[PDB]
Amino acid sequence: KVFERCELARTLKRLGMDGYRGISLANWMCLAKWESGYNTRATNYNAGDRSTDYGIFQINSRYWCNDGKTPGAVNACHLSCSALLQDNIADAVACAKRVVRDPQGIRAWVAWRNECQNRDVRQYVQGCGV
Repeated sequence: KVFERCELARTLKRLGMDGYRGISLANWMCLAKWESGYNTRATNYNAGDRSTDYGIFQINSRYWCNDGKTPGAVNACHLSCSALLQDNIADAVACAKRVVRDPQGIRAWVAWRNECQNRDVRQYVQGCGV
């Protein structure tokens, strides 16, 4: 499913993302916008290391979820990658929280660094009443 913008902002707030380890909800919204356009079924394959990015935050198959076909798969979220392609995003949020408990924090996503870092992310939550 493709979430509406305020619909996703409220769901991420309900699920405890706002201010998780100091990361505001607007940053999480900018990350999902540039990673998937708020789409839970987005999947991007990466020819180099033969890993795939899954779901609304585009979480990678080498380090975080297991799809069974990626070399060097670490599966730090202890999640099948299929769980990141569901319309319910509770498992995608738990895994995104595990990613930012490692030292890099949200800098783990290159799209955050190249597109959200030093951009005004308040635009992403305006009018959602969150």
